Amino acid sequence: SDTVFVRETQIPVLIERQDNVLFMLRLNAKESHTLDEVVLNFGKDVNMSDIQSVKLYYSGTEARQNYGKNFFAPVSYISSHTPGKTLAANPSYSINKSQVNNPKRKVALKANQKLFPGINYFWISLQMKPDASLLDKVAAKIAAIKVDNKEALMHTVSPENIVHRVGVGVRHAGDDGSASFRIPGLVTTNKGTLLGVYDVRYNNSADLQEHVDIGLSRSVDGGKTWEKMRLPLAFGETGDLPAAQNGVGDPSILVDTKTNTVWVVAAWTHGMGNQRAWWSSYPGMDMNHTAQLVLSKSTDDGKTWSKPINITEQVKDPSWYFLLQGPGRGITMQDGTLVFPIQFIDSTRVPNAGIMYSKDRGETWKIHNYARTNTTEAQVAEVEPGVLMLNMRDNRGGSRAISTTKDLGKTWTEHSSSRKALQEPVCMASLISVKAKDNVLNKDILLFSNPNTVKGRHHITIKASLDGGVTWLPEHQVMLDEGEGWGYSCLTMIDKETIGILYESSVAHMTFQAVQLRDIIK
Amino acid sequence: SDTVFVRETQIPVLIERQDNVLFMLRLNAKESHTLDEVVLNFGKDVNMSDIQSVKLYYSGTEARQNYGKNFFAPVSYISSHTPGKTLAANPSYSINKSQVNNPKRKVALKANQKLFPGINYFWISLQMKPDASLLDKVAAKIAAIKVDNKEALMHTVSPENIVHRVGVGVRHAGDDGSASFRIPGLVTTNKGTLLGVYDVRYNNSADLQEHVDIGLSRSVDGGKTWEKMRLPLAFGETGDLPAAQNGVGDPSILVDTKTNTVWVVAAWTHGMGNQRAWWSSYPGMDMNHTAQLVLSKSTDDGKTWSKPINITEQVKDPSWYFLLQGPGRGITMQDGTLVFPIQFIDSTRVPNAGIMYSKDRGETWKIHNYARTNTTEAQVAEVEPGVLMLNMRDNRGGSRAISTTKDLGKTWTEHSSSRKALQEPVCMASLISVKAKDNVLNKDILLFSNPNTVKGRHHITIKASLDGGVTWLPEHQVMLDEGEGWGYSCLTMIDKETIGILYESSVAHMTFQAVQLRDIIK
Ligand SMILES: CC(=O)N[C@H]1[C@H]([C@H](O)[C@H](O)CO)OC(C(=O)O)=C[C@@H]1O
Ligand SMILES: CC(=O)N[C@H]1[C@H]([C@H](O)[C@H](O)CO)OC(C(=O)O)=C[C@@H]1O
Repeated sequence: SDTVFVRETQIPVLIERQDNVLFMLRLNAKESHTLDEVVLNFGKDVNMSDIQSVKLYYSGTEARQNYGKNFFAPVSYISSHTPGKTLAANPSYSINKSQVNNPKRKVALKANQKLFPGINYFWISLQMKPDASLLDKVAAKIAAIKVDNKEALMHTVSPENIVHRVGVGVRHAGDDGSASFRIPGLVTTNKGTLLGVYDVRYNNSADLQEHVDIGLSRSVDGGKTWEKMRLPLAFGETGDLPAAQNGVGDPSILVDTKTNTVWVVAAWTHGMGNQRAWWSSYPGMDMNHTAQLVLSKSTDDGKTWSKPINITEQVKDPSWYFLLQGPGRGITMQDGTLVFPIQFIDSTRVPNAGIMYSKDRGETWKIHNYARTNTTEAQVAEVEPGVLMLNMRDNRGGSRAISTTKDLGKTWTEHSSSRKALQEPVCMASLISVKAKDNVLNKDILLFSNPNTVKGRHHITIKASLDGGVTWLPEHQVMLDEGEGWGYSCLTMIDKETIGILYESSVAHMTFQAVQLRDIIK
Repeated sequence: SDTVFVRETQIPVLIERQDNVLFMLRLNAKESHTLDEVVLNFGKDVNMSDIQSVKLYYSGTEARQNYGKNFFAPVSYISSHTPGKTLAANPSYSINKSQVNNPKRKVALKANQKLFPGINYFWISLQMKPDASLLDKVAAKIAAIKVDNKEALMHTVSPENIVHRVGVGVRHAGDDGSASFRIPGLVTTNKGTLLGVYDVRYNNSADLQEHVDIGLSRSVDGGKTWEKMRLPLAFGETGDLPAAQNGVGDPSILVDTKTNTVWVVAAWTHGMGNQRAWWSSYPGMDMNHTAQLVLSKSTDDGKTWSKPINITEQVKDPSWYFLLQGPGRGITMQDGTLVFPIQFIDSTRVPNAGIMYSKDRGETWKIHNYARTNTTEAQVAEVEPGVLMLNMRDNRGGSRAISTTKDLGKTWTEHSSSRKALQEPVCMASLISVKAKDNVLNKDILLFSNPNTVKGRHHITIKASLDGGVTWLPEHQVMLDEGEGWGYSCLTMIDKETIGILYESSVAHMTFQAVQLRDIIK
């Protein structure tokens, strides 16, 4: 007898999407002729008034050579890549067989779908209310599938008690005329305002050099709604060159907690043809030879931004090929010191991570020594007062490097977790420190986010450490996105009990989610 | 002292484009500081009334690691790929420094461009009037370049007496909601109407299987203007599957010269997931196992098209994995037999080209034997009465295979030109015969078009033979497109003195050009 296999997804449910893949179904119809209906029950705690519709789609069959590979779909159903067409299921891949608007907890979805004599794919789509709260959690179970007027056998390969979390697609492919958005940074101001920054990569998703601005989305309601995109840094046709030879990218953002002034640092690349700035920036100091380190500041909680402030000459060794920030965010130290992670390719063309700091509220910056050779993107957190922990993307592969410094980068001490505790596929990763005074657990905690793999950028995960980054217990981890994406992410605390994350996801170029601190540390 | 190097282009000038690349300029400014102007002189026989404007663009500099590679641009200036943005220069890559509308034969284009200390790229854009004639030829020279208020040294690397030809983008990326268009076929009806067919590849440029229709563009004025796109073959959700599991593609079109009935044959692939039909079609006969060979016919000069006629059972051996037409066009023999090239993957998984014919005006069809093993796409021409010449894509690489048959494909003879006379990069190629009475030279001629290379799909060229394909003299050739593209093309005779070609070019997915026969046979 035939069996319907079910795979529940673990990806963000975007509130503004018209479709979100909730379940996939595979039926090899050796004897079945017609699928009549699917019955769904949402969990008892689901807020049904926040759900707009539930839909059953049929997506056809599979290539015969792929029978037996345990696939649950023939193709990706909802594009996150096609400009202007990432909110709804592609109708050429998926036929809407059933839809229920304003559903009850129990949903019957009538298909009456004639089955291909072979593999058949179906899937269930969840659409939220535009009004839905960011803390919504959705659970559901397929109760019954009727085939040829009989109850069909079912087998679920996905784990029990999946928690489906919602999110906001802050930026989608095509938005505001830009092909792509990448490289998130995220902070919370002293006024609780959320500020998320990113590359606006207009022509395609290529790294610098290209037509790239720094964009910024501002939320005054905890990430539920976002003001129209701002452009803190954009160089257009500066210095008489085309805009695509004036990109500025890889932003890092920090809040000066002593004054609430907000700083964005980025790498402005001038010239370099259409080639990658990693290989096209050279020794020197002016815009014709090397990438420029530029700042923009806001003294009004992120609403308006200064013209660019060039600090290259403060901190760049002329012998370096390329000095730029570590993308993501910076910090204010307890003693008021401002710190941005940085990275420089030295005279031998080897990259090294470190930090840059200001003791005068951002007027002047300085770099001492690198933390570790052959490392690039890094994030820094004050794990204990006066102790900066730098967590680094390591070109050796497979795991983050971690070191600490108590003299602002003069000397570095390798940490026990280094090259062991936090696996990576060589990719940006976020690290923040939350102090006992500032969170609902009255405990010092470290939060880290990245693709929890050694190969490929998928299974984006937030991990928590309770012993200052010595131990990252699998118990204290939340897996937000099992799909593939570009992998970058940046964390902040929305408030004393809620984590905010802005990251490159499988469902939107810039995806924002709120995760209760108690969900990850129960 | 500095030299400005000039490379004149050899690509079609699209009449509906706002920009076309005419000249590229490179100036390594070791001494120079400002480029003041470029003076252009159109040839004496150019019709200036058909020229809407000329423009001088600055496109910046080059990555230092690319100096000395003789590049003349940092990037492609005008996309033929980006949906909805293939008609005008990408503004982020090129700054419009000056423009002259309704120019005189001699034109000064100012720049006053401050030069980058290094490589500097400029280019000249040519924009035609929308009502320009397809037969327009544009010749031009750069008479002077002023740098620092002195005449600069010039060196032209491209040949003298380049003839720039206009054309029409019948189909552009994004038109009518389709991401791409591929695989041209072209015929001229008994009433002088031009009919061009192609894949409409809605989602992206992938081969079958995918969401693909056969589209058709019809022109009653020699290809100057084209009627709204028709869809002779489209299967949507046939057989209860999604449209993307019902693509129909690789069209071939022929005119029955005895009646003017027009026939289009294509391959309808049903099911197969989202995989390539080349690997997903299997032995068998019905739509759930193997690609279907389908026809549509028109008895009103291409204005309306019949429902599909499935002829698979007439001609397919069940043991073949895949039987399909050879894309492009077919023919009517002098004796009234209709002939479509075909190709089949046999039970040993090797493709073989051949021909399919009808002796009863297309009601029934037959296939005898393949002409050559490990061959795929082919085109057929009646070189003399009763002698069919099959010109074939050969997987061995490097050159077309050519064989002939006098018994409609029961037996075949390798031709002297085979695997020698016509190089190819393994790609579709067009072949037609124009009989003495039907052209102004009063001689039987063969016309051939393909990428005139052994590697890469570029330098699309029409070649003429005056001796039944025994020799293809280099002087009887016109190179239409030096740029890179998907490479396919199809020829027809617009009238007794004019060749028409529809092909995948570097400037438009479907590009139509008209070439006077005397241009190719002087
Ligand atoms: C200036 C620059 O190139 N930044 C890129 C960075 C860099 O290339 C790499 O870290 C060097 O190893 O990597 C990637 C990435 O998605 O992997 C995105 C960043 O934009
Ligand atoms: C049915 C199919 O796949 N046709 C494709 C054809 C085929 O794959 C190849 O000829 C086999 O070798 O090649 C290509 C090509 O641009 O080279 C496009 C055609 O759509």
